[PDB]
Amino acid sequence: KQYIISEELISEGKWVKLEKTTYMDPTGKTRTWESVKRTTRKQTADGVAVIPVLQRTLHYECIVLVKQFRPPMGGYCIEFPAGLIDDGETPEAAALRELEEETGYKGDIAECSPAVCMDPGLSNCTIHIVTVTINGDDAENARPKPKPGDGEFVEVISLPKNDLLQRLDALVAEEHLTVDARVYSYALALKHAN
Amino acid sequence: KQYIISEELISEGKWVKLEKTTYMDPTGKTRTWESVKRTTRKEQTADGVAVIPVLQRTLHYECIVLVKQFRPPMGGYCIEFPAGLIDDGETPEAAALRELEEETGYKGDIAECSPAVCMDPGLSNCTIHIVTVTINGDDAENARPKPKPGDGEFVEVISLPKNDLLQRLDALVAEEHLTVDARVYSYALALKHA
Ligand SMILES: CCN(CC)c1cc(C)nc2ncnn12
Ligand SMILES: CCN(CC)c1cc(C)nc2ncnn12
Ligand SMILES: [Cl-]
Ligand SMILES: [Mg+2]
Ligand SMILES: [Mg+2]
Ligand SMILES: [Mg+2]
Ligand SMILES: [Mg+2]
Repeated sequence: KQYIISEELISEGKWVKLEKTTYMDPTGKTRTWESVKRTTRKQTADGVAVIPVLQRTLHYECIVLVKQFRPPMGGYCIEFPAGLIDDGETPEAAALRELEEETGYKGDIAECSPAVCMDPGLSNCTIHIVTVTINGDDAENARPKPKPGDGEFVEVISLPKNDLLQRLDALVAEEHLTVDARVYSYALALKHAN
Repeated sequence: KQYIISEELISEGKWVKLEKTTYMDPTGKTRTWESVKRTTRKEQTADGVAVIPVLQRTLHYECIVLVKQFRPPMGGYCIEFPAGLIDDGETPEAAALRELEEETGYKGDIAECSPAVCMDPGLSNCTIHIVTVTINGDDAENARPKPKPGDGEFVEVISLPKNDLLQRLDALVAEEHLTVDARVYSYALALKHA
């Protein structure tokens, strides 16, 4: 019933553009929307985010997260490890690569979502969410080496899965960080389960 | 270590703008970023709210109430938590209850309210509060709930059992051309993972 009629370029950066979208509303009236898109998509999706489940025996399972300065936010954010998918890279491969560059951990794929949207009232940005387990008892994950690309500066924060929401709420109040909505949603469901 | 040096407007729409952000990297070098921001954010603690609406009924499994709408930035239909922008002077809780009623017809009760969390922090400054609300589906006010859509609002309600949420979303994606929201998918993954 609703569909895109045309798209007008408003402004095009190196990394992001703004478009004016005309679409048919379901009454048969034509309407406009301001839409953001990345300039980098090729790919199943723009990016991957990794849910990295760090498993060490005799320890709580942790979720591995990352803290970095985010210029659009003007501050530091706590997020799942994540990055854009390289041209001709598979989402699974982007996930293991990003996880290793951002955390130093070497992981195994558990499951991979379909392309899911990031903020669909504003942008067309999508990701695959890739669940990965990390055998923290293996030697390759003993002293994990974060291999930042150029211009990336990432701290690693591992939090216990079974107290995640309370741990996140603490970091916000105590450290004035911004938690990522996907991270927060995950944490909420861990509490809301049963 | 890192901080914003300057924000230059590149292009300003009615609803969205694009900025060139200059910031200080942690080596002491000056760098730039392309930042998306809304034009609608004033004194709110965030741009918007998303509502996690837990529908509770005697002798029924708990359901998560979701909405399906056409999203011009995506060029198609998306399945999302009920959500909207916070009106000027409105509290996040009130915004949540209001958007839930407008989009679904249901009258909820506040459970919890998150701090402001970021939507896509490598791209935009956009933030929401995630508001968990319970809906007493035995109350007569919630027996036969009618969405009150605004001008240009056309929303379908999809209530899915919490205990099978991820499979039920997968089955929707398999049988139709739609995209699931990444916060919804994140929430459904954690429900499985717990
Ligand atoms: C805040 C949601 N609204 C208002 C209905 C928006 C958002 C954007 C990004 N573009 C738009 N073009 C027309 N309305 N509109
Ligand atoms: C894809 C992540 N990067 C590349 C490091 C980006 C993204 C945006 C939005 N602006 C940017 N300005 C400079 N680098 N940059
Ligand atoms: Cl898992
Ligand atoms: Mg990254
Ligand atoms: Mg990278
Ligand atoms: Mg809405
Ligand atoms: Mg609304």
